[PDB]
Amino acid sequence: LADDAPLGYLLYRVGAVLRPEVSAALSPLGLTLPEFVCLRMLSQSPGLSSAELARHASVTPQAMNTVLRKLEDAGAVARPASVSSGRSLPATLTARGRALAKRAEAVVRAADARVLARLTAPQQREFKRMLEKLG
Amino acid sequence: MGLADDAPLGYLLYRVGAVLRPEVSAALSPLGLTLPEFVCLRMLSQSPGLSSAELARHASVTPQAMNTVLRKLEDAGAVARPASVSSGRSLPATLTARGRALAKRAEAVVRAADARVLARLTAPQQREFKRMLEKLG
Ligand SMILES: O=C(O)c1ccccc1O
Ligand SMILES: O=C(O)c1ccccc1O
Repeated sequence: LADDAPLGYLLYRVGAVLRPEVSAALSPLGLTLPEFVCLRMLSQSPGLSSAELARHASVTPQAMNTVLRKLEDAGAVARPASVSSGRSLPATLTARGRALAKRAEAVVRAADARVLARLTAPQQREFKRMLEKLG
Repeated sequence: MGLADDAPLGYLLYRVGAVLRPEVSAALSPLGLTLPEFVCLRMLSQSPGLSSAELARHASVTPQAMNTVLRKLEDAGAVARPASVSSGRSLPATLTARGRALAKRAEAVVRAADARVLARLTAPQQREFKRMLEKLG
């Protein structure tokens, strides 16, 4: 049928507008979108599985694991001691990574503002309320 | 408070998608379709011969999985790649009559599933919301 736009398709197109602008906004900080996903979500949920991080970042779990290894090698994500056990604590942000995540969150906030700029301010607030009500 | 604190737009969009996908899949199940197969059907119904990569991106799946979906729909008589009648090439993937009828039923149930996800906004909020989605995309 020629006149079919399902909700999932509309969401995907908003995403297709959004992801390149978020990437371009993150580029001056040396970050990709999956790295920002990893940083912020790890700042909210320590040790969150690579599978869910990959699901959120629209990447394969292998690619998200490479993201994790790079952020760990760069000193942004640490798995600390856990002096009681033989295994480490859930993956967590360092001071390096938390300052990094704060700047990335500023830049991503601005990028979302530029994507939302095709609506009026009340339309933007109402649209965000609808998104929160749907999710 | 919680995970939604200072939630970026991509995270909120992902949350709506996370509500929507199980309901769409459950709605598609009685027709023998998965979500990736339906995405493939609809997109092929409007754009013949679309690369497996783009179909996979739209279905949020790997290109390998989308190639399996393609074999699946072709084996089921919904998607044909017929031989070129006088060259030797293979024609772009398009829907057959059976694939078009299949897509008509699938789009009916998917529309209903979207209605159930949208039921958490009022009807005017539904119209507003979909127009806003259209302007954002
Ligand atoms: O039609 C789509 O492209 C789609 C995508 C994701 C979820 C549900 C959908 O109908
Ligand atoms: O923060 C996210 O989870 C996100 C996901 C996709 C695109 C942009 C984003 O900020």
